[PDB]
Amino acid sequence: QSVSRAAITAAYRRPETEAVSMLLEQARLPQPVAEQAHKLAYQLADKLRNQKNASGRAGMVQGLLSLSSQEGVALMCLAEALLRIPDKATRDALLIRKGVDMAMRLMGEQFVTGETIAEALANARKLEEKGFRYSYDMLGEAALTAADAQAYMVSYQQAIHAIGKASNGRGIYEGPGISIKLSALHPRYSRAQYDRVMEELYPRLKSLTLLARQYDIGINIDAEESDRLEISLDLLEKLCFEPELAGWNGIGFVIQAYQKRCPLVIDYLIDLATRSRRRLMIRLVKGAYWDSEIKRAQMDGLEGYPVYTRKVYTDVSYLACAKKLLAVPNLIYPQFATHNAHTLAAIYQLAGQNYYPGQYEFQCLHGMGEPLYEQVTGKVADGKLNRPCRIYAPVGTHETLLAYLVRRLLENGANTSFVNRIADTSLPLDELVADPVTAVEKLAQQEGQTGLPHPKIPLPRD
Ligand SMILES: Cc1cc2nc3c(=O)[nH]c(=O)nc-3n(C[C@H](O)[C@H](O)[C@H](O)COP(=O)(O)OP(=O)(O)OC[C@H]3O[C@@H](n4cnc5c(N)ncnc54)[C@H](O)[C@@H]3O)c2cc1C
Repeated sequence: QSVSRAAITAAYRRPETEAVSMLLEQARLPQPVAEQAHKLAYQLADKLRNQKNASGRAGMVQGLLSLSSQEGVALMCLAEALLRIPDKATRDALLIRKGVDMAMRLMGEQFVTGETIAEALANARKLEEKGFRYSYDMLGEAALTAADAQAYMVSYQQAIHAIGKASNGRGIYEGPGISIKLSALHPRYSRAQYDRVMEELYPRLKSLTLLARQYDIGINIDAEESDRLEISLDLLEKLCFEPELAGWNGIGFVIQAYQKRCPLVIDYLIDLATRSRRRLMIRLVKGAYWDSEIKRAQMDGLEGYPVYTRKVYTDVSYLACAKKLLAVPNLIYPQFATHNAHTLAAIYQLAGQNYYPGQYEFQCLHGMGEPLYEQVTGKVADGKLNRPCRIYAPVGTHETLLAYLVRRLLENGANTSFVNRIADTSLPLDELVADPVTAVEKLAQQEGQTGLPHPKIPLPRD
């Protein structure tokens, strides 16, 4: 393997104390930057939470209470009835499968942009008028048969034609793009071998990428489970050297900060952009498959996890990786995917003075990020930050929704998730937007060393 490929492999399941200790001084915000990130994060999270005055209203409720909850309700029901007395004088003087299917569809609706690419493309004008951008995700993954993969191929091809016509020359930055999953383009990808992936999957990836280039829209390769990282790099490496793609910078690639390999993957990507003479569109995410990654490692009984076991470590990893990406704007267009107010504010500060549109963009999932990003994308005059956000827009029917929805349920329902915590009016804003580096050092001082694994998540062999 090349030097940078070797380093990736060696870091696969690096001990957490060692990986976190390494990332820490790379992720640490210089003092004035930390202060500004904190102030901005606090302000974003304050507006997000208290837009319709949720905390003030909760603090009138508690302030009334000397009664019980359900009691105070009884009173309000009465006070409401009294306020419906028109005249104040009078007032004063006085099966299992189908249950799961329905619940999925009902909870999943909010995360879906449209049933078909045409409906999706139509629902996007409203936010596009405001400076938002889109990346369309034709739902459907883990193709089991040759036929399934073929259908996904056809669906992607048709989406590119529709998106590309809608883009009408706006280009890879200002115009919409598409996101694809490699698992959709090859039967039984989860266990597919190198030779068959190259022989069958690659011609599909190349074909779609060339079509995306013809319309000049971005084409992003989503990141999936950790044991597919390697083959996805081999596929990316070959793609970047196609003569037909020379001089074109619309190839996009996701990297997952929850993996120990992430910074090493960045070193590889930097070298690849250099050798293949292009700017790569790189989406930095934390990661969508954490629960399954943990479970898989525990069943396979290997020496360690390929992901961090404490959420704060992933946050620290994201910040370190963000700095690495921002240091090479000639080689990488970073796309910072997050719904976390601190993370956003930190990136905003880390990106430095003198923003220009092609420096970087934020990204968010449809149904999750719009309220936060409504403070971000737009004009300074309107009280926004004037930073563009690209909305990830799932497209498809109920038959294609299950796996995506489950990942959204895990993301939204986890007590460690920012989106879950901000919805807790009890949890103070300062804790919500607490600096992850400082949080890691707190743990270290309490525990006896830096980057210990989650106490409840022993090594697979233990
Ligand atoms: C536009 C967009 C595209 C994305 N594309 C992909 C993709 O192609 N592939 C992919 O894997 N993910 C992808 N993601 C990420 C995933 O879908 C989540 O949205 C993202 O991880 C949430 O991060 P955060 O900064 O919003 O939230 P936060 O609440 O800040 O962070 C939550 C994340 O922390 C991580 N985490 C949770 N618990 C632990 C723990 N105990 N130990 C270590 N880490 C933990 C998980 O990654 C979790 O998602 C994408 C996200 C966005 C917004």
